[PDB]
Amino acid sequence: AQTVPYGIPLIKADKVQAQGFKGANVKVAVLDTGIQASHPDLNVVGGASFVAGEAYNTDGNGHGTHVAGTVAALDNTTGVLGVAPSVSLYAVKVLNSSGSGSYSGIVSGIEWATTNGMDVINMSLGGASGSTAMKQAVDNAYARGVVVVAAAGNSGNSGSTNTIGYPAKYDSVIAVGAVDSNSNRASFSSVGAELEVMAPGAGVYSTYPTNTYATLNGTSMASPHVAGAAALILSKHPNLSASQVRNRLSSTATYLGSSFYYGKGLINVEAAAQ
Ligand SMILES: [Ca+2]
Ligand SMILES: [Cl-]
Ligand SMILES: [Cl-]
Ligand SMILES: [Cl-]
Ligand SMILES: [Cl-]
Ligand SMILES: [Cl-]
Ligand SMILES: [Cl-]
Ligand SMILES: [Cl-]
Ligand SMILES: [Cl-]
Ligand SMILES: [Cs+]
Ligand SMILES: [Cs+]
Ligand SMILES: [Cs+]
Ligand SMILES: [Cs+]
Ligand SMILES: [Cs+]
Ligand SMILES: [Cs+]
Ligand SMILES: [Cs+]
Ligand SMILES: [Cs+]
Ligand SMILES: [Cs+]
Ligand SMILES: [Cs+]
Ligand SMILES: [Cs+]
Ligand code: NA
Repeated sequence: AQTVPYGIPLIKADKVQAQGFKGANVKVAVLDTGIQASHPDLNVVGGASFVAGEAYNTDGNGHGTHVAGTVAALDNTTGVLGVAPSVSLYAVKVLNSSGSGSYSGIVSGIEWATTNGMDVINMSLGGASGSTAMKQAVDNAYARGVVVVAAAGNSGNSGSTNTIGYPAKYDSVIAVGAVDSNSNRASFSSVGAELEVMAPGAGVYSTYPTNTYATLNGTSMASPHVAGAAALILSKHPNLSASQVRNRLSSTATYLGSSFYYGKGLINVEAAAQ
C-alpha cells in the first residue's frame, strides 16, 4: 500500500492535491544522476544524458530516482506519493553513477531543459564555486519563464560564514534548505544570505533503485519538494510567470526563525497556490 512521506502534508501538498491540483501537464526536469524509468511508481516521459556511457533513463546512483519520486511518485496503491504526482517528468542526466558531474554537462542540461520547454528545473546538486556559463544558463532559463530550484548545500553552519553552494547562490535560482519532520533545521543544511526557503530534507522516503523505496537526508531531498510545489502552483494558475511562482512560495512560507538559518521559512503550498 501507499505511504505518504511526512514531507507531503508538512508542506500542505495533500490539501492542494485534494482540491484536484496535482501538476497535470507541468513539465519538470530533474537534473541529477538520471532516473530508474522502469520503477513502477514513476512515469518518466523524456530526457537526455550529458554524461558519457549512461542513457538518461537509468540511474546507477539512486540519487536522481529518489529526487524524482519526491516530485512525482505516482498516486496509486503502492510505494510513495510525490508532491505533484501528475507532472510530466524528464530525466536530464548531468551526474554520473558516483554522483558527480562537470560544469559543461550541467550547463548542457540546463540549456536542454530551457530549449525543450521545461516549466521547472530542479538541481539537487551544488558546488563550492560555480562558473560563467552556469550563471548565464540559469539566468537565461529564469528570464525565459522556467522556475529554477536548487539544493542550498549540505555544508552546515560555519559561525558567520555563508556556506550556500552554486547554483543555489545565483539569484535566478531558489536556494532550498532542509528541515526535519519537526520543522527544525537539519544540522547539515547550509546557511547564508542567499537561503530562500526550507523544505523537508531529513528522513525523506522516496523511490530508489531497483524498484524499491529508501530514506535519504540532504538539501537534495528538500529541493524537489519546492520543484513539485512550483508545479502545483502552475497547475492551479497556469498563466503565472516564473517570478510570480517564486514570489508566492517565498512570501507565504511559514516563518521559523532567523532567515540566515531558515530563509523565509517552511514552504506552504496551500497558502502559495491560493
Ligand atoms: Ca505511489
Ligand atoms: Cl509506471
Ligand atoms: Cl560517491
Ligand atoms: Cl557547525
Ligand atoms: Cl548572488
Ligand atoms: Cl524551528
Ligand atoms: Cl503573468
Ligand atoms: Cl515568510
Ligand atoms: Cl525572529
Ligand atoms: Cs514505469
Ligand atoms: Cs554507485
Ligand atoms: Cs509503501
Ligand atoms: Cs523571470
Ligand atoms: Cs559544519
Ligand atoms: Cs514528527
Ligand atoms: Cs520543534
Ligand atoms: Cs537569507
Ligand atoms: Cs506560465
Ligand atoms: Cs506566512
Ligand atoms: Cs518574519
Ligand atoms: Na539563489
